[PDB]
This record gives sequence, structure tokens and C-alpha cells, in this order.
Amino acid sequence: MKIEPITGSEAEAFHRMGSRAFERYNEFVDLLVGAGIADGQTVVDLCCGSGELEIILTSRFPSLNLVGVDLSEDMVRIARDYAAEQGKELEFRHGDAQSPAGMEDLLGKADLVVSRHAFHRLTRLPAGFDTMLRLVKPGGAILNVSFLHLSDFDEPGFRTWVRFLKERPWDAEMQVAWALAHYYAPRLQDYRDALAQAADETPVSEQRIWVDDQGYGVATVKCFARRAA
Amino acid sequence: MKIEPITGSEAEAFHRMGSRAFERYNEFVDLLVGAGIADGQTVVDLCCGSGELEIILTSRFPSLNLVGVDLSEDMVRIARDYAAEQGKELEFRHGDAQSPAGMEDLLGKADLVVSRHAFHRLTRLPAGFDTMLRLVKPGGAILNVSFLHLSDFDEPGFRTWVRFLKERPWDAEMQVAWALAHYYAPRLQDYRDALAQAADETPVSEQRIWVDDQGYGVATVKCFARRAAA
Ligand SMILES: Nc1ncnc2c1ncn2[C@@H]1O[C@H](CSCC[C@H](N)C(=O)O)[C@@H](O)[C@H]1O
Ligand SMILES: Nc1ncnc2c1ncn2[C@@H]1O[C@H](CSCC[C@H](N)C(=O)O)[C@@H](O)[C@H]1O
Repeated sequence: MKIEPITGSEAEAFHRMGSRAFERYNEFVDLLVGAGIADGQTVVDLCCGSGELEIILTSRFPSLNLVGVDLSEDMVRIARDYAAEQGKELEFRHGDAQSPAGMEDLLGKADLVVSRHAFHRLTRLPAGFDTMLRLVKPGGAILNVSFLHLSDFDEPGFRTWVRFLKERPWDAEMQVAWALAHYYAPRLQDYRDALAQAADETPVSEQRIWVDDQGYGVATVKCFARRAA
Repeated sequence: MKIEPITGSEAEAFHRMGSRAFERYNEFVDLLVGAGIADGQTVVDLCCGSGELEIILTSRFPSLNLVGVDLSEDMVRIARDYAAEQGKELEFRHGDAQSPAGMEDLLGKADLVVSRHAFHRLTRLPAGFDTMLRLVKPGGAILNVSFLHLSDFDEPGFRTWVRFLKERPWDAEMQVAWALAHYYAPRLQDYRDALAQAADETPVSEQRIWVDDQGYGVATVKCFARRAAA
């Protein structure tokens, strides 16, 4: 079965690869800008991993109030060390994206709630979007970008997928993790269903889901919504 | 929780009341004329109820190709019998306004797609408008007129609401359903959001939401758009 967290040497390796390849976060940062991210806002990043996005965002936007959340304590610890390494004061938090638990003080407070390359791992996708919309304030936006199931790739997209898999500088284990993460990723319609389910509970004034590739290097699923005011 | 369909004897009763109050549709019929309705067009009515609009429209515009759709089979049942009773030839279908399922043959075919006093009942309002824009031809129009949430009534508007309820010739059980329908209605801004959303997915050349009362007897929300040309 699919595994949710990334732990131990897997996580150190995820952090080594990631923080050298900053370029590949640019797609996500650009969506945030399009989503209305701005100085002084409160931004919650669910499944924050080793903190790369947090370092990028604080560097670009020193004004932001950032809270990273991850289910893997090791990731939380790596992130804090990485923050210290970069001389930054960032809040990291142990937590499950599938529930508000441990984040009750953030309920209705985030200007933006976001997750990068993580929600495909969730056991209950609708619960992830539920947590996002409950954390975000009325009028605020949520953004998820995560992996698409292998069955929704067309021929050119799949060629690009295999080519991407080959061209990366990762080992046997980390190749398999990333491929397996697509084996178990939700389909496009699964994303649309999950977000629709979450919006039945917390109304949105806008929603949108699509698949493209604007820089990461394979197609990923974009899910955007704005909580109704 | 809010309910979508109107069923059984409540639908028989709905029909009994509507049957003898054609005048209450004049406001809606007048808006269709403003929307560009014309003889020989194909017109889909979503959430058609017991078919009163279809009887009125076929009488006023005899060669319109009218398709009524409703989630209540009993409403469909009623509508069909009522059309036969009136000696008219009219297609009624079972279906959900929140999706094109069962209406794929109408996709992109309607010159007008309309719904009267029903969209406030939908669980997913944006999907209602999506089905509307998808059923209409490029260059065609959509019109929804439906109920306003109680929170968007100003004082005079609300006084009217109470007075309308009082002086309607109908029983306790009917009043409550009509009141509850407003209790659960979208706010004005919810209508604006749901239509913009539907228009993000199917482009419009024109749209407009407003609130007034030109005949029905309370303020209702009007939603109009024209699908962009191909
Ligand atoms: N249910 C859950 N709640 C919170 N974090 C979770 C989670 N399931 C998996 N994760 C975390 O999701 C992350 C996937 S890797 C993505 C890390 C980071 N968002 C980035 O883009 O670089 C891991 O850190 C993993 O521990
Ligand atoms: N999701 C849905 N899809 C189709 N019809 C629906 C629906 N939700 C409610 N309805 C129908 O909406 C109608 C509301 S009563 C309005 C009837 C008619 N339009 C008229 O103006 O007289 C009922 O017949 C009910 O069954």
C-alpha cells in the first residue's frame, strides 16, 4: 500500500536533492503570486517537508508569517535546522493535513493555505481539502499542486515522465519512491471529486482544477479555490 | 437540511395552485421576451415542475420546441398528463439540472435555457449554471429567476415578503416550504459567484445578475448571460 510520510535518510536525501534544485519550486511560487500572495499575510503550508518553500518564500517575501506543517517529525526537525542554517525564524509544526487537530489556533486565519507535491500521498484526499478550507479565512485562497495518476498521462506526457525519471540525479530507491507516488496518485477526476466534497462543507466563490507543466518537468495537477466571503 | 425535489401530493398541490395562477408567470415570460425568445427556437426549461410554463409558452409561441426537465418523476408525470389534458405536444424528461446526464443530445442545441423558482434549491448552484451554458448554443441566452436569501432583503423588501406570505391563498404546510426555500436560498453574491464560475468554464459575451420585483410579488434574483460566439 501507499506510504504517507517521508522519514529518516529518505527525508535527508529528499532535502539534499531539493535544496540544490531551487529552480523546480518556481512553478509553485508563481501560482502563489497568481493566487494573490503578498507581504504580511499568514500562509500555512501543509506537508511542508524539509522547508525549501519556506526559505524561498521568506527570502522573496520577508514580511510573510509562515507556518509549515508535516506529519514526519524528522522533516519538521530538518526544516528547523535548515531554517537556522539559513538564519531565518520560521515556525514548523508536527501535524496531519487530513485534520485541523493541532492547528485549531489557525482555523479561519490563513490568507493562503497551500501544499506542494504531497496530497497524492493522502489516504483521504477530501479530508486534505477540508482542512485547507477550514484553515483559510473567508476570502482567502487554497492551492494544491500534486501528482497525477499514471493513467491520466497521454503519450507525450508519459514520454516526458519516463525521460524526467531517467534524467534526475537520484538513486534506485528515490527513483522508485517518486514513480510509486504516481502509481498511487489520484486521478484528475479524484481531485475534482475531493475538492467538490470539501466545498459542499465549506463554500467557495471560485474553484479550478487543471493539469499542465509550467516548469517542474512533468504534468502535475493544480487545484485552486477561494473560500466564499 | 435543504431539500431539492417537490414530490407526491405536495407536487399535486403545487400543480393545483399554479394551474389557476398563470399571471404569476408573466414576469418570467416577459424576461424570456427580453432575452430574445422567438417562434421555432429550441428552449430547455430546467426544473420545470408541473409544466405550467410549458403550457403558457406553447400557447403564446405555438412552434417552439420545448423541453421541460425535472428531478421529480411525479412532476414529470403531472406535466405530461397536464399537457395531454390541454391537448398539447410537449417533451418532459427526468433529469438533474446539476449535470448534463440524460441531456447529452441537447448539448449545445438550445437557443434558450431557462429555470424558474428552482435554482435556490440546488445543492451545487455553480453546476446548475454550468449545465445551462453547456446546453445553450454559442450566441444563445440563459435565464434563471429564483429566490433571494432572507439576509439580502432590506426593510421594505422584507415587509413585502411577509405581506405576500400572509395574503397567498395557501395552507400552513405550503407557507412553511416557501419560507424554508428562502431560509436556504443563496445570497445575491452567491449567485454572482456561481455564474462567474460557470462562465470561467464556458465563456459568455454578456452577463448580469440583479434583484427586483416586476410582477411575482416578492423580490427575486435574475441571472442572465449569453454564451460567447464559436
Ligand atoms: N497526511 C500528511 N500530513 C502532513 N504531511 C504529510 C502527510 N502525508 C505525507 N506528508 C508529507 O508530505 C511530504 C511529501 S514531499 C513534499 C515536501 C514539500 N511540500 C516540497 O514540495 O518540497 C513529506 O514531507 C511527507 O512527510
Ligand atoms: N436538482 C434539480 N434538478 C432538476 N429539478 C429540480 C432540482 N431540484 C429541484 N428541482 C425541481 O424544482 C422545482 C421547484 S418548483 C418550480 C417549478 C416550475 N419551474 C415553476 O416555475 O412553476 C420542483 O419541480 C423540483 O422537483
